[PDB]
Amino acid sequence: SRIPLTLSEIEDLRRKGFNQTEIAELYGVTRQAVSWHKKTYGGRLTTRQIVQQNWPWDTRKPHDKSKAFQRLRDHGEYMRVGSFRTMSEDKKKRLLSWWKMLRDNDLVLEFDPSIEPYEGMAGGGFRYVPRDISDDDLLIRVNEHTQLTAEGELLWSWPDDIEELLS
DNA sequence: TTTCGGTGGCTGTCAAGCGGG
DNA sequence: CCCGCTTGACAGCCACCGAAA
Repeated sequence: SRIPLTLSEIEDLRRKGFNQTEIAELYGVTRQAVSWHKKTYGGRLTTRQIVQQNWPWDTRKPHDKSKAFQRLRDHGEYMRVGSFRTMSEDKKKRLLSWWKMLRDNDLVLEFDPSIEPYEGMAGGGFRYVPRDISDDDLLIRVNEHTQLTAEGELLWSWPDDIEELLS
């Protein structure tokens, strides 16, 4: 009825732009079966996954619903890719607006898992505070709940040419 | 009009367990 | 054993909808 599902075949179909769920449907297995093969035999990681390896917090649901979480993810993606070529127009507009707001009001983002959601932060967990010098070029506040790796310092700082993109 | 938060469904990963060599 | 799967639970991702400039 077919050829047993190997990592190479899934990777080939991914290169062709198919995702793991569609591949699972193609081979009559669960997406988890497709994921296991990728996880077990070292399948390439997308930019988002790479950014995830260097994510600064132990977040849960429903933190993923806050706009700060989504915008910071988009920012990490931009710094990793280095241009907007892999982002939709919406991600670009929203990210630039977020940067402009963040820069002009001199704030950095802080995370504390005990803060409960409130109006304008539907996922809870995040809050904006004014930058002090220890923050340098970072868009984030380092606190007891932030684990920042060597790779992370590059991801969570402003781009060097940030002034040119805004006007 | 365009902008921005909130929301939902879909996507993907991990841990533990099962069955066929 | 191990290898390939599935079940269940949780975290993250991205465009659409509507109300507020």
